[PDB]
Amino acid sequence: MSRSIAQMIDHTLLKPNTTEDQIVKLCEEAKEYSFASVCVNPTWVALAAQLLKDAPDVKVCTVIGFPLGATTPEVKAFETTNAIENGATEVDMVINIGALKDKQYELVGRDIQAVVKAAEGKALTKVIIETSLLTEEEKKAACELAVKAGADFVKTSTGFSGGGATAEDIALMRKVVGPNLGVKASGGVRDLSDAKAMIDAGATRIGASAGVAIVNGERSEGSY
Amino acid sequence: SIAQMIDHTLLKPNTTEDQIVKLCEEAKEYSFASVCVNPTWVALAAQLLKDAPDVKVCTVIGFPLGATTPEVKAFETTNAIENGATEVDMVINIGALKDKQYELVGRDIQAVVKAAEGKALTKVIIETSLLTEEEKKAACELAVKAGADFVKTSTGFSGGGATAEDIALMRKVVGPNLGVKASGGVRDLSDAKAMIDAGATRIGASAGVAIVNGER
Repeated sequence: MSRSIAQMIDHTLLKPNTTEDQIVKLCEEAKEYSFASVCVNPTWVALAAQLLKDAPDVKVCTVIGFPLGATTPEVKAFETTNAIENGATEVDMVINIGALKDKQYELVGRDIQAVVKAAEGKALTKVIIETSLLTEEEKKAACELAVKAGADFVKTSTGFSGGGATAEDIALMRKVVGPNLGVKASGGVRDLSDAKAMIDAGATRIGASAGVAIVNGERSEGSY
Repeated sequence: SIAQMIDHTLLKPNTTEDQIVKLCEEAKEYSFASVCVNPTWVALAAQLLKDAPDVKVCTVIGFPLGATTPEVKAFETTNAIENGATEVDMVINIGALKDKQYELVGRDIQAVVKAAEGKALTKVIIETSLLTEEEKKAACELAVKAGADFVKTSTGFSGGGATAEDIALMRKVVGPNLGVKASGGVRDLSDAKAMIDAGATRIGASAGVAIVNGER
């Protein structure tokens, strides 16, 4: 068909005070609209994997070393396999931003490789570079270390910093990784218009919380 | 006198190595109780403070959302202690507490406490800004039941920070058995003293220097 934008959306709910009923609603909405995945904190991975056990096209995405990215690589790897043991098949980790700003590139790559190795053959890895804290050169350097580390994806924002995704950065990241890794726009994507703008700039996945209203804008653009 | 109760804290995502150095040298100069740093900086802070045993290396566990498994909270606690930490500040599973899932909240705290057993003090951040008045009391009660050494107001990343009413409520629950740490929103000396009068034993702040120079 004319591919629904729903298949590119990671239904996301990461608030610190999220309760079980809200995760239940989030997984049911994803089963309904056939979102690309749900994105929940690691404590809800087991519940989401059970709720979506008969929905293979809807992955269970969790976040690693989130949202500050300022823990050790060994912790990020342990959380990754722990999440995978609990039923997660996609992981969005946060780079060590301070190590990147200090140009300690070997540790930034070592940090990403720890998650990649822990996920090898079991989960898709997304690397959150947190564009709002990086200069232009650090945005490209982080994407390059993601490519060398073997990640599957680069991701703009955690949604817990000073900004979200912009079309200029999505173009910027798509230029670095090319066709080899996916590019995900996240943080601030509120409407169908924003999501389409990121897709046009090169995004292959959208992290959002208003995914129900975004897809409802897809069925409502052709309404009579 | 006030400096021995302040955890000189810097937990920003883009904190660089030179700012951890500045943080430790201020901690030695003013003899703060500890430096609170993200786990990536524990090994460096411990080496910069080896010749200053009176100041401890404090880090944050399952920070700041507290929405990860107890298994990794324990791994991160054991990992931090291996890197030279002697105090850990963990965040409760807020969603589990709101869901009245008190056995998971308790077990999540005991995971950190058992990892730190005999090696590090455990502070339990309850995040007062997202809790009802009863959930604050319940969280402090589970902290005492799990063997925590402290109860802490906020992560500094949610709704609000420490209030004198919240400190007095938490001090009333833990009594003298556990410390009570005021963190978030304390900028001057006046706020610091206002929390201590309410029953605070430790203060978590960014501007520990600005607080100490108010008395000096």
